[PDB]
Amino acid sequence: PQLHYVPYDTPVEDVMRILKESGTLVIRNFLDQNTVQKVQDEVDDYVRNWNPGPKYNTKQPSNLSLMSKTYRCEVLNHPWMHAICERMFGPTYGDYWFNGGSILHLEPGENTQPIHQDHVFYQISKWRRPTDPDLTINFTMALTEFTVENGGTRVCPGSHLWENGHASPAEEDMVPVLMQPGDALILPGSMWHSAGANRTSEYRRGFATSFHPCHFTPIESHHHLPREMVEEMTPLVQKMLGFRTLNLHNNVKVWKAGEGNLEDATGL
Amino acid sequence: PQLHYVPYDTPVEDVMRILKESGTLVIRNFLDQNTVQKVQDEVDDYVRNWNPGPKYNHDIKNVGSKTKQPSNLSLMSKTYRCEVLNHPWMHAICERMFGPTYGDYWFNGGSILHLEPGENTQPIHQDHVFYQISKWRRPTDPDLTINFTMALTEFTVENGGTRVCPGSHLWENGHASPAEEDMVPVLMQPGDALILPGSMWHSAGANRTSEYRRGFATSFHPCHFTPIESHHHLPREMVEEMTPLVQKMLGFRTLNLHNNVKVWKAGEGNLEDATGL
Ligand SMILES: CC1(C)C(=O)C=C[C@@]2(C)[C@H]1CC[C@@]13C[C@@]4(C)C=C5C(=O)OC[C@]51[C@@](C)(C[C@@H]23)C4=O
Ligand SMILES: O=C(O)CCC(=O)C(=O)O
Ligand SMILES: [Fe+2]
Repeated sequence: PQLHYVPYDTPVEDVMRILKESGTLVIRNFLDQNTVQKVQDEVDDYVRNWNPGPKYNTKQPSNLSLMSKTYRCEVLNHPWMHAICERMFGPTYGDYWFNGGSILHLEPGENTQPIHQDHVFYQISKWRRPTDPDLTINFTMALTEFTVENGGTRVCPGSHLWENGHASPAEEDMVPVLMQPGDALILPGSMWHSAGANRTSEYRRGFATSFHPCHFTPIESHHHLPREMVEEMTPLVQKMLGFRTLNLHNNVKVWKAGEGNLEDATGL
Repeated sequence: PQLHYVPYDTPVEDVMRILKESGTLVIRNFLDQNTVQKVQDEVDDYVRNWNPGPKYNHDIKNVGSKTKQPSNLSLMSKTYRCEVLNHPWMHAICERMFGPTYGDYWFNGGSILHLEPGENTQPIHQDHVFYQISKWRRPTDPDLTINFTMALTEFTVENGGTRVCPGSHLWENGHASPAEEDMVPVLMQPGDALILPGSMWHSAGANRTSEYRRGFATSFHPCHFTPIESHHHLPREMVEEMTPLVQKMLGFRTLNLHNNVKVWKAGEGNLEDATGL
């Protein structure tokens, strides 16, 4: 197992094989630079933080899908995300949906993040085998370059196959993920990973998406979003963000409105 | 293991011990006659116009041709959402079932359980079969869900009263279905409640009487599992009239896992702070 970097046109079956063998990979040019920049600009325009000028004469961050039209209209429809999620969660769990998504702004001077698996906050990971499907998957998209010096994510290829209770990987066995703007690192919930120290004078920036099986409760709820935004989402994204009924592998539906579909009861 | 009939004032510790040992029990006088009638009055028109059988096709064919199982009880019954979902027995048992391992719990689903005269016996099943992760679970682990089946009409053998198999919750996930001769019918007057952890093998019986047999149910499961029923379609003034507890139960508040980790959150803060709840 190694850290693989693959082009955008890599066949899906290759990507899933690499995920199975090494537990992680990078898809180069996952997004164009303009798209990842657009999410940042829309986030900045939402929070409207005051930035002083040279001399004298605001909202708190919320869901990325609420702050960024590009995130909810373009990013969450990314075909690579759904191609992988369909194959990772589909055969066992049926539908999947959005787990959580955050802006990554690694501050200069931040030290090394502890090495961890993402599925630790699922109590059922204590029951899961390494051969089972993953409990969640994360897509980390680079806005700025990911370098060794600015604290880019580090992975340990193959550590997703380790048994439960296995010791953390050694610091020297971590592999830095070197990414250009628009690249994306695929992080299944079983991959041990950590952010490095930002020993530069500039921010390391990016954002994440994550998805997990329909029968698990997402980190984030989007129920507070204005109806106008929901109605402009694709049906796929409406399902991703908790506005539609989900189908289990046994065809039983969850997140229903009574015995019917949520979207029929809300008038979507 | 045995099927026990206990009074309402049974200490919580005895109820938990019976659930651990025998996998089920009946709590008599769980609701009073006033609550039984108020629920029956609020759901009368609803169940009558409801069409029997399952509404959609799925792999669990345990809804017979003469069975009506309508849900959406919080939308259709004020007493369900303002009082029943606040029931102290449900929350006391749920906190001790899911708390130490999962943290918060919330509402899973809740159906009317109405047997028309002539309905045949339901297939014997565990309620948590529709969780893929029950295959991963071991019998000594906490349950994935728990059900409270409350009698609205009397529950008798001949009217299709629920049947359980005490001690079948401790079977391994590969164990075959209990034999029909192994099932124990339960006896309930209106307002009695049968407690059904998701691992207990149970089924409704055949309604060989001239009167329908009706119950209704609540069910709760850990905060990290997706409820079978959403409630985001309910009107806001309904939500504002709920207690904050029932508000959490029905998915209008952020949930706390077992390690200061929150799920069902609005970006950074809580969902309730984002909607002005
Ligand atoms: C298909 C059926 C008949 C079954 O064979 C086994 C489990 C489920 C899927 C029911 C229908 C709906 C549920 C969904 C719910 C959350 C609330 C309902 C209920 O109140 O009674 C049936 C349920 C149950 C107790 C069992 C569960 C439950 O877990
Ligand atoms: O109606 C009953 O008594 C039992 C119904 C049931 O077990 C079920 O629907 O899963
Ligand atoms: Fe059941």
